[PDB]
Amino acid sequence: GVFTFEDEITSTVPPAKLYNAMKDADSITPKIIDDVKSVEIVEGNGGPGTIKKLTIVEDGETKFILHKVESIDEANYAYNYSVVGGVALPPTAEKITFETKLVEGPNGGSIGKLTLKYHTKGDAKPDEEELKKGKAKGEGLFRAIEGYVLANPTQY
Ligand SMILES: O=c1c(O)c(-c2ccc(O)c(O)c2)oc2cc(O)cc(O)c12
Repeated sequence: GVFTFEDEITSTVPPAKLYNAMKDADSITPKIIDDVKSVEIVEGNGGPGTIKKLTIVEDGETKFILHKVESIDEANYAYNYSVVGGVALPPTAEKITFETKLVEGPNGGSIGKLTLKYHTKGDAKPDEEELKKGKAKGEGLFRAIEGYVLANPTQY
């Protein structure tokens, strides 16, 4: 089955800058977020089909999160990717897709729009707990790229 969720988050940063900063996420994230040790490209060029391995330390234990880039649309500040393995993929989930768009806010900031597609194995249903966890970690990630841009004005 497929379960869909919609969320929005706001920022002071204009979408073009934020979107450029999001392209640099691989280097930004381990700097800002303590639990993130590294982001490695396993397969691909950054574009669609690229398979990334995130290395996380939680409760002193090293764990891996696997991301697959689904599509990119630079003109529309749009970026689609999937959790396709590791600790962030619950056992009854095939994959969890994050569809991302930034649009200009009122006041020349951004509104980041998220569409979340939770793909279950057959009859299975998504875990409320894991959703809470994914949503908190996702929002923090957005904040890490934002905090970064805000803290380094000249770079974007
Ligand atoms: O740091 C992170 C983290 O701990 C988890 C996570 C999620 C569900 C679990 O059940 C769990 O044990 C860990 O996901 C993440 C997902 C990201 O995209 C980025 C992160 O930095 C984390």
